[PDB]
Amino acid sequence: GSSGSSGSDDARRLTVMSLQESGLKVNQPASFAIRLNGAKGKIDAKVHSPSGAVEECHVSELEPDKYAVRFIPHENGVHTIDVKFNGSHVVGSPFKVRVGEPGQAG
Repeated sequence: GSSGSSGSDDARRLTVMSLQESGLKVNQPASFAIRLNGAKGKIDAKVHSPSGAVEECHVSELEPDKYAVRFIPHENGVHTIDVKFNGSHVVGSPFKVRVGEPGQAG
């Protein structure tokens, strides 16, 4: 019709911010923000694992142009972020992030 069911969507119109890829910490809370260039609809953020499990990340709406997504990066190698918007993977998705950092604490 005219006002209701819509065809295409605005998924590619999304930019990731404060996203850790080479500075993640195991057994530690890690959240990131998602910039919106004026794309409305639905937001989906889940964490994938090579073990065959799919966890759900906490998604809270703070700003009409910005969002927060917390997740616990716990894997045995590399993680794979999956972002969906109105049924479509945004640009540069999924995203890759290597957990770990060059250093020793203790």
